[PDB]
Amino acid sequence: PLDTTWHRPGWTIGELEAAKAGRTISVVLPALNEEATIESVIDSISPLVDGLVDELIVLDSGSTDDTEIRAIASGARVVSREQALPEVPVRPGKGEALWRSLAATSGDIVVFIDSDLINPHPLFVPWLVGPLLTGEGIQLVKSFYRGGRVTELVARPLLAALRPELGCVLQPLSGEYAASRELLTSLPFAPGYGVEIGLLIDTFDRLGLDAIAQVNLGVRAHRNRPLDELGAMSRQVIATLLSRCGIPDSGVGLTQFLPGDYTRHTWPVSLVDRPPMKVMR
Amino acid sequence: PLDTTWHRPGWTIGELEAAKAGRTISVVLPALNEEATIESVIDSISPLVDGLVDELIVLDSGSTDDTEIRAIASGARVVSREQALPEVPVRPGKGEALWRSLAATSGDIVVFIDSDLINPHPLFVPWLVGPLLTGEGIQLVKSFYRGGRVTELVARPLLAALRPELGCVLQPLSGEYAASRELLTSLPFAPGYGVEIGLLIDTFDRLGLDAIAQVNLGVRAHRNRPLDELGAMSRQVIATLLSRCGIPDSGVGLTQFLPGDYTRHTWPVSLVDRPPMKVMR
Repeated sequence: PLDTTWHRPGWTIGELEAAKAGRTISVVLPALNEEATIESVIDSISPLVDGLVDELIVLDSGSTDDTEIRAIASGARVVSREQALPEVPVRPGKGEALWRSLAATSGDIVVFIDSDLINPHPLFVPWLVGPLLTGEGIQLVKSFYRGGRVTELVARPLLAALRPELGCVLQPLSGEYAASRELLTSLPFAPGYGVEIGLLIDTFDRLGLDAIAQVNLGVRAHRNRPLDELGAMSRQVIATLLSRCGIPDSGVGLTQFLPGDYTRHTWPVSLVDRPPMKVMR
Repeated sequence: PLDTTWHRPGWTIGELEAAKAGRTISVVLPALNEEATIESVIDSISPLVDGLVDELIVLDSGSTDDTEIRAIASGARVVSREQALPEVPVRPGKGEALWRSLAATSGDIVVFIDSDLINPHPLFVPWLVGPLLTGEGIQLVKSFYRGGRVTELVARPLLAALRPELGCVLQPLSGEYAASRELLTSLPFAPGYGVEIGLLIDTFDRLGLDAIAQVNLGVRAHRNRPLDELGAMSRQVIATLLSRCGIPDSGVGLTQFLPGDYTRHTWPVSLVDRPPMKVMR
């Protein structure tokens, strides 16, 4: 489209390493109870360490399963939310984890990869960093791939309504993306599952489409979740999206009625972003 | 909740008929290519005709299958969009059909039932009209039942964000509902799949929750559709919902990229409501 899109990447690893030119690369895997998938994800990236990748961490976000110990056994440095930034009490949600991870990394470039991926290609990271290394003015790279109910029913239609320029983004909510530290530390971080959409919209509003690229990763598999759980995610995405569009959110959580006779449950929603990590230094 | 909710209805048909007190009841089944389900729906209601129900029509919305002939063979009066209101050229979408149906009916009370239902209970209509007949000040009755991806991910979360008072509505997009002619002819009709949500929000804004009821119909089955198709529906629901909340919609249709290599397709969206049918008389 009007967006820089690689529908098939082809840089070799040696070219990319050469292109670093003193710049460093950190990789962060946020993880909450992903014991089943975490090892395969770590193993897919660790051969790059001390070479193309200078740093790899798992940001453990309060797991109560064997996530941390399995990650350690895969040679990964595991960092709790508390260790990333101990002077600041921990809030729940993904955005907190990603924001904190900036304080636990040092790379000029930062790559995020979700830890719930089922057997990810070992070229995910090179493909994401390609445009940052060989491009001009690129500061953010989003992935896409080949059922994404929230993406196609919520985020993309809302983008069409309120930021149609971002209509060309195939996977705005993708947990796999890369960006410059300079950008990331200059942006606020939305709470919960709002974090990705916020970064995308803020980036666009600030630098326009020319600073954004997207790359095809092929076909990704993962643990599809419960509708009930995607309600809360959609709610936070909506809250975050409306905010960027200058629209006031009620702050009222989604309520759900579960049949058993029905019982009612209300999920939390947050209207508070974390500020740019820059202000913390 | 704060809403009048019958979690199990129990009026007998003779009580309801008595309660009519000179008021009449029309039933409308909108239909676009529903040949597989239309007969069962018609048959479920026709025993009520000349009794509780004074009038039953199928509003054929441009079907190219055997919908019309099968409906006729079930003893139903079939009315095209053109026959309902021939002086006015036809627009596409559900809202046009429902709006036009007001000109093809005469009942003081109007009941809508979707024609894509799989073997609906013959008590749907009595259950919906109950609160209008035996209640006070009720002008609109919505159904609910026991996976509704658009309802739980789009409409209910957006309602929480922008009209949290309607959070108690379990099925805001339900195609099965009943209302007074006086109300319906005083409201505009949103285009496409926006029609239900528009009527609900307009009703609430104008008369408040006390004029709205919802009733449990048990468990409904129907033809679940393609994500791609629910994209356009969500888009129109969003457009219609934002409008009622005073928020400008871009008017840009949802675009989708279909793998084959990808191909791109853009779906139509409409920001034009039909005005109250009253102005047409």
